Amino acid sequence: LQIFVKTLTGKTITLEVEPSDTIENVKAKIQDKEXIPPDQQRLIFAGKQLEDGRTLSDYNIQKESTLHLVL
Ligand SMILES: [Cl-]
Ligand SMILES: [Cl-]
Repeated sequence: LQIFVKTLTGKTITLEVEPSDTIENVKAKIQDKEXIPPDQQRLIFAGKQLEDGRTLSDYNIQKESTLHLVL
């Protein structure tokens, strides 16, 4: 699955994931790309706050979905 993550400046991160990856796994991928610590990352998809222990499939996140990093 390819997904996009937008940083707080609008920078686009492109990630390769599996549909059952957890949000904790996605945060580690964001950390490797950008230096952002997982405990400062808050991710939103379609106005839903994503929880670390849940999976992308739990949120119906699909090919080319865009997640946002937020305060
Ligand atoms: Cl997985
Ligand atoms: Cl895993």
